[PDB]
Amino acid sequence: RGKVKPNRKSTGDNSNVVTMIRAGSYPKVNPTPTWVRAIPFEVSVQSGIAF
Amino acid sequence: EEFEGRASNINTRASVGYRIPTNLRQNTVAADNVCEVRSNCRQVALVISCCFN
Amino acid sequence: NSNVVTMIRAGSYPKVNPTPTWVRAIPFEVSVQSGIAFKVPVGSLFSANFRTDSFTSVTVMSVRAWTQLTPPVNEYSFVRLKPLFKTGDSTEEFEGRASNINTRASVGYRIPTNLRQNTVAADNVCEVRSNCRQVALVISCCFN
Amino acid sequence: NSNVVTMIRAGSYPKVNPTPTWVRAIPFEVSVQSGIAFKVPVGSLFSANFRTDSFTSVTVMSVRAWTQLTPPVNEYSFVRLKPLFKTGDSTEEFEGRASNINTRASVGYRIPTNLRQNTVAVDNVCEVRSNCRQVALVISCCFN
Amino acid sequence: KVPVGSLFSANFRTDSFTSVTVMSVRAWTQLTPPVNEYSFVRLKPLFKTGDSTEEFEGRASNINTRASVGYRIPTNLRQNTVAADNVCEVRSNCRQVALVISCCFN
Amino acid sequence: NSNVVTMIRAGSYPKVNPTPTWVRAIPFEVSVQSGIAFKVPVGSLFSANFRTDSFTSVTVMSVRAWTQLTPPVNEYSFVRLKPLFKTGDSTEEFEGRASNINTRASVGYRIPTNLRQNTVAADNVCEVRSNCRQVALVISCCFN
Amino acid sequence: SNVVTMIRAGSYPKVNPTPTWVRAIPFEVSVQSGIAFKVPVGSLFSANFRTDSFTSVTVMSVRAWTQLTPPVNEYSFVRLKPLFKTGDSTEEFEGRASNINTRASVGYRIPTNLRQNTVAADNVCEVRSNCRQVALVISCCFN
Amino acid sequence: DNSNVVTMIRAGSYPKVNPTPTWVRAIPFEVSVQSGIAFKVPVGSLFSANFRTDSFTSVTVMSVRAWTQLTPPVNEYSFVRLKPLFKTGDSTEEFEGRASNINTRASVGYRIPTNLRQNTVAADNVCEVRSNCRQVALVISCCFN
Amino acid sequence: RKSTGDNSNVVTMIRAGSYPKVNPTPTWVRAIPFEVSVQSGIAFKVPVGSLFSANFRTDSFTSVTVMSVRAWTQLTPPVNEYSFVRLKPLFKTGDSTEEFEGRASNINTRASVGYRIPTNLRQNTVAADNVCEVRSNCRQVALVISCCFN
RNA sequence: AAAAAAAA
RNA sequence: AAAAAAAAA
RNA sequence: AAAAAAA
RNA sequence: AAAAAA
RNA sequence: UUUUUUUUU
RNA sequence: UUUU
RNA sequence: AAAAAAA
RNA sequence: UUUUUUUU
RNA sequence: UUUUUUU
RNA sequence: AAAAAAA
RNA sequence: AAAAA
RNA sequence: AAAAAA
RNA sequence: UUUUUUUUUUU
RNA sequence: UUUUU
Ligand SMILES: [Cl-]
Ligand SMILES: [Cl-]
Ligand SMILES: [Mg+2]
Ligand SMILES: [Mg+2]
Repeated sequence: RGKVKPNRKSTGDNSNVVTMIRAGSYPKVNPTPTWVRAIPFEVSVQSGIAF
Repeated sequence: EEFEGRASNINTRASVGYRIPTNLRQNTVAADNVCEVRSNCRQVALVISCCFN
Repeated sequence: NSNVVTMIRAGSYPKVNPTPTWVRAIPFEVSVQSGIAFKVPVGSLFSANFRTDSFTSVTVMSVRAWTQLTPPVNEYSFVRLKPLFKTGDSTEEFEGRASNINTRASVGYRIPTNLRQNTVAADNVCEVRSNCRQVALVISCCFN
Repeated sequence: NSNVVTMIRAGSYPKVNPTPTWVRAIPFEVSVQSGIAFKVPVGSLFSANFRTDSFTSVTVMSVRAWTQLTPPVNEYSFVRLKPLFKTGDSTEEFEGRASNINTRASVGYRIPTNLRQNTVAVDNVCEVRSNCRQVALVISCCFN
Repeated sequence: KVPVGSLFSANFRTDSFTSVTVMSVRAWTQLTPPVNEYSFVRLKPLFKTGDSTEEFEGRASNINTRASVGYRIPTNLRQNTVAADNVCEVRSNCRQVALVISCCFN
Repeated sequence: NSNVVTMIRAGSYPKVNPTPTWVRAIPFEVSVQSGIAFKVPVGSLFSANFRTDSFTSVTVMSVRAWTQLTPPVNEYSFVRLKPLFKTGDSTEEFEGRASNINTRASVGYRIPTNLRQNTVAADNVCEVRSNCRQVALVISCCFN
Repeated sequence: SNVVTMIRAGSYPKVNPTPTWVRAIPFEVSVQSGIAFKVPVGSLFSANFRTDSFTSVTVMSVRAWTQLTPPVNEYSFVRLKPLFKTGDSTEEFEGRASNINTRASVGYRIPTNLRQNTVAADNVCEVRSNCRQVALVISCCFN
Repeated sequence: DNSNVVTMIRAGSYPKVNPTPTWVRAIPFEVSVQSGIAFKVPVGSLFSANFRTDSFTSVTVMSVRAWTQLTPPVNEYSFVRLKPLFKTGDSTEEFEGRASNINTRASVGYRIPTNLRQNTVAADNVCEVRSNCRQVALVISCCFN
Repeated sequence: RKSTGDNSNVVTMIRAGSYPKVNPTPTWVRAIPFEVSVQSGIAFKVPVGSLFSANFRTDSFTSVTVMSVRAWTQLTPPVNEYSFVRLKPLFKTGDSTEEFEGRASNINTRASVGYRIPTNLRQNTVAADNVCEVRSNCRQVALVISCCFN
């Protein structure tokens, strides 16, 4: 391989500094994606009629 | 269908739901309706599980 | 599977939240001048074009940058990123250069968990430096 | 293997259908302008150039796009795809950008099984946005 | 054109339903074919999102025997239909066709 | 699968074909005269009623025949098939009879791989002899 | 079983009064010195082979033997050049005799892709030899 | 894959050849039968250009099968009987088959044992055929030589 | 110990027997590369006679069994366009209506595509015959044909 | 199961 | 359910 | 295996 | 099998 | 794995 | 348990 | 790839 | 191994 | 996965 | 051993 | 069990 | 085997 | 990281 | 390897 550019990522899952991300080609993007949600809202009913 | 639930305690809410099968899961715009709600109470709370797209 | 509606034997009313969090990967562009750094504003993430205009704060996790336009004549594209923090800006210049003049230059940096706090629209994400006039950004963040 | 004809001990007249279905990937081009979306019509799939002039309906499964012409000067190619449905058009903008100016920009989306209904010539598949003047489309569908 | 309204009837206990999801449609010739002919029956599925062009045909190998054929509706096309809608077209050399439609009333 | 559209990370433009092949079974009927053989034309396969009017050649793999109408009085139905080729016509008479007067008479033959060349509309498939005046055919072939 | 037994026959089966029959047809041809002779396919259809009821045949392999003695001081040889309607070949499969009193043999096999039918007007192959006659054995499928 | 060109065969000495070999066949042909009368099936019916067998003068019959070719009389069911005949001695068996449906053919057959599988020339008779149908279809598994 | 021998330094004798079966003009499997001129919107029929040439050592053949055809664009495409190429197989028993198309995802990169002929359609073709039609936005296309000369 | 001819 | 067509992402 | 049905 | 990521 | 052709319980 |  | 089954 | 038999 | 009849 | 090719 | 580096 | 540390 | 044909010693 | 039954 080679030698180092010192990004001190301590123990991998426990770094306390910013670490360089070796990015590549521009990915597939979507600024307006989907969203699965559970929407809570109230509706008003009368006694004997449907709504 | 009239999927109905009744509260066994006068102080407790009455609950009931229904699941939509996969063959009937298309899109619905604002002008559309979801379901008809009937109750002896003046207001009903709804929690709708859905996918926004 | 089932072809008709089925009853859901629901119980007590559950814990709800009409305005939940959202983990996203926001793509947007910024203009970059030659020899000048551009402080990427956090407010660029809050927009109706990203469905995030309902938020006021966001937790940035990683930042990635690509060159959006062609470099000057005879040069290879490059891009730099300097992480900015309200508790103290950094001095790293995570630089990425292209090996083909016709190809973009990409680079990024990951924010440590200890430096993942909320940021408002007035704040800035990072400084960007490039020989190209535009930089394509994709920021992995947490809207709350 | 053999070298001459062989007799087939046939039985009752089977179930026949002179006009069956056909799963295809239809390649055709559309003209796109800068900053404006083009609604790709489903009628483009029905033509004698695709052996589908006998079908009146089709079930689209997945749509893929490719920039068919070169991007403007100093820019990289991109292409957006907004899925359209008769029960409700979407707002997604699946976008793919080219990392090389001389290379196409590719993106695509898959229609879920719950949304795979028939579409006639009057209907539209998706909106296509691109900085390139034309876009190549390969639509995996089921003609019926 | 076979109307969906033929499914909502008191003769089937279904006069309380207004919509139905059809799963599979199969048809049998109900009367004898013309002279010198073997029976046949065709079915062209119809949908509100797009009519089809398939002619699922079945023929009888015996002139005294019915001709039968059917088609299955995929899960992605199993939506509701009301009385104003049509299930499919029917073509045959016989003057009546018996249909046994497997559906889900809701 | 899911209930919403998903993004496809498409790559380079694929190798496409707008007019592909199609293997089918084509049901079509022919009229036969008493004591007279009838040559089956290959042009009967190419038709808008079979979605094959876009093809000009076809490779036939097998032929199957049924008596379409009733036989003469006191007789049981029979049908013969003599294969034909442009390199040389055959003399085989693959004959099938009915054991019940009301039942169709059926027979079929298979073409070996070495004899599976293309045939145009001007060519002929086989000869059909029968005491009935109509014979139904279901030919398994490859349109190209 | 030394007596007739009863066969419980069922429905009328599929019949074919004129089947295909696979054969190995032997015949001879006259050859001149230096001249190549085209072997006609029509020789395969003859009452001497029980094949006068056939009009087509699918050839699979051809084998050749010298039928007469070679010229003086020479050893027998024979060459075969395959011929097709889609295009003639230029191969000359040759076999020579290591004994002057012994025949010479050679043969070629027709691959599956080239095993189409041939009528009487066609030709099988070209034959060259120093002997004035050649004996051919053609493994073919009549139909 | 398969070979796509002509390939040389390394043939040797001239082999044993035979231009007029034998042929195991199943010959279909029809015969006309009257009511209450038995029709002797001639062996010469097997030798014809319609069967590619006019070059054979002898044949060794192995088994015979019959089917009624025409409809039976009114209100009756089809039947057919077969009586094996040999030059060394005619049998007296009447292998009969009846149709359980008036619209269906009647069928029956008989197998010849290897000891009785000699040759028969055109002037010989295979069997006798009785039936209430005016025509019978015959399928004879035999070995031509 | 003493059994090492496959590297000969001198001539050795060959104990030959009877005269073998010989063929002075045998077959040959090849991959013939050549180019053709293509016009815009016009289909060019590729002649089989292009295979029989002294430039390929195949000028002695008169027939060939084509197995597969591959095509690459030989010149640059028009301005703003990516290269493409199409192929339509042709047969003496009946021409095909398929147009196997392969485009270029890079304007500077060739466009490639090819098709394989099935065993049932691998017959001989003489010089007067044609292999396939070729369409391309480029003015020249390069071909490589895997074929069996005979 | 079946009289007849056989059969360590 | 032979080919053509998304992929186990 | 889907739907309706008892603890 | 949604949206993010050694 | 799916759409149409052929095989085999 | 009711269906094709 | 030809005769009488294919369980 | 010849003619009648025994749960599709 | 039964086998027996000429290239 | 020598002629397509394949990631 | 024979030879020739 | 650099510089930090249950 | 996997083949069709021209000769070809040796297990 | 090369030369010999
Ligand atoms: Cl300029
Ligand atoms: Cl030495
Ligand atoms: Mg309450
Ligand atoms: Mg009867």
